[PDB]
Amino acid sequence: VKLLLLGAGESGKSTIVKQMKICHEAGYSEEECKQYKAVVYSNTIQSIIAIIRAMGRLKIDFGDAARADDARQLFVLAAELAGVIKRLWKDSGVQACFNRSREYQLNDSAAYYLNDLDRIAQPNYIPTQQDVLRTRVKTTGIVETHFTFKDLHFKMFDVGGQRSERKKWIHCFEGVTAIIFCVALSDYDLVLAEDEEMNRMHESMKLFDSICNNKWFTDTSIILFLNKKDLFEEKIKKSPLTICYPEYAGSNTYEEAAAYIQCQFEDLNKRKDTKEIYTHFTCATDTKNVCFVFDAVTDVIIKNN
Ligand SMILES: Nc1nc2c(ncn2[C@@H]2O[C@H](COP(=O)(O)OP(=O)(O)O)[C@@H](O)[C@H]2O)c(=O)[nH]1
Ligand code: ALF
Ligand SMILES: [Mg+2]
Repeated sequence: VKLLLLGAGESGKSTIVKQMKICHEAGYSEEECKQYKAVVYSNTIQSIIAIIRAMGRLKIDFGDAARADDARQLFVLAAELAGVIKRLWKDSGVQACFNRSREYQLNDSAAYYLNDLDRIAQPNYIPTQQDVLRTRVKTTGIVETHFTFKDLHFKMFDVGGQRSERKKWIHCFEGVTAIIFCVALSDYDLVLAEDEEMNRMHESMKLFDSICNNKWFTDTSIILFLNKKDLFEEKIKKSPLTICYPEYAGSNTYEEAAAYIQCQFEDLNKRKDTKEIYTHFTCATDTKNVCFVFDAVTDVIIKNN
């Protein structure tokens, strides 16, 4: 079996791969985690530094004037760093800005790491499976991973999903059993990182429409993962799906919006009466899910194949 993990930038592709090693292989060894210790430490800082650079751009102020020394020592250091980062994370000014995160770029896992700060900052800190799932590394190029399942030799190819990487795709097309197209549900109200005047989700719909109907997959199963449902569930509550879809006349319910974004995506499907779209909703950082949905994923291919 040959699967292709296609999607836009930060849609969750790489986080779905990590989940394959956890459901089908023994989930990350204590040293295999320690290897991501530096990346965690790195995501955390970049996360906090992003907020502080954001406040000054949006002209937001702190809550206490003691954030000068903290945010200043934070840039100089670039172990008191922990406390320094801690104090910052609390401050009303910081938090107030963290909400308007949509207006700029912030690591999805930012809240995660900074909330588990004390644990993460302990000398003998050995990152957990989840900590490794949460990490952020821009994928550049093509990463291959082979593994077995219900007897099939799976060869999963995970590529970078960005305007600059989307060209390296054509060579991993011919032999391809099925592909998983990951969509970040929470991208409805954000804009591209390569173009500021491009709704992150419309970009995904352009890509999906392109892949979904590309002739090289007339017989390749198309799986749609509407990833980041957990972040989507927290964002419609304070943001209108109208920002992405002006025609959207339904309610601001995680359930209705989600059943619009879905329909939106599947309607782009040509080869319509001769091809089905297997849509799911996922939370890539939740092993329970990724395997429950993947369990169905393998099953559908077993039917179709
Ligand atoms: N909260 C949450 N974060 C996610 C989810 N899927 C991925 N992420 C995080 O989003 C970031 C980007 O995902 P990644 O898989 O590296 O991107 P891709 O490889 O470009 O598709 C990583 O830091 C992930 O931990 C999800 O369903 N929920
Ligand atoms: F943004 Al990517 F893999 F598509 F890190
Ligand atoms: Mg990647």
